[PDB]
Amino acid sequence: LEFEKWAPSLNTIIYKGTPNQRHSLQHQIRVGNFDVLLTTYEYIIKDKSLLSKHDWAHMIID
DNA sequence: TCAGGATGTATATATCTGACACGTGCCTGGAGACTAGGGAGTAATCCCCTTGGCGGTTAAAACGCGGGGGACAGC
Repeated sequence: LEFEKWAPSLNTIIYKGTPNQRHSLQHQIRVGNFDVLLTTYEYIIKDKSLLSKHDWAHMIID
């Protein structure tokens, strides 16, 4: 909500729900096509083979 | 389903023995007294592992449901 509210032009990526949704998503960002990735603890663990693979410029943990 | 009969089983009576109960003498194995020392009890610490619950996902359990193959009764 706050990402949208406070900023436009940010390709905000989120993880949630089913693996089907997460799969179609990973396709979208399989090349790093995003400005910011928002996710959670369970997905950075469960999808670490994808998320640790992708390099990071900056990480914020709330 | 019922009475007769043949067989078999059971039951009282001797009777007979050899296997069990009992007496006796011996002797060694168990009890008593005593000593040492080390194993076990007991206290104090500590810290690792167990337990109780929750969060979150997802494979698996549950459930219905049709239908064909085996269980089973008969002969």
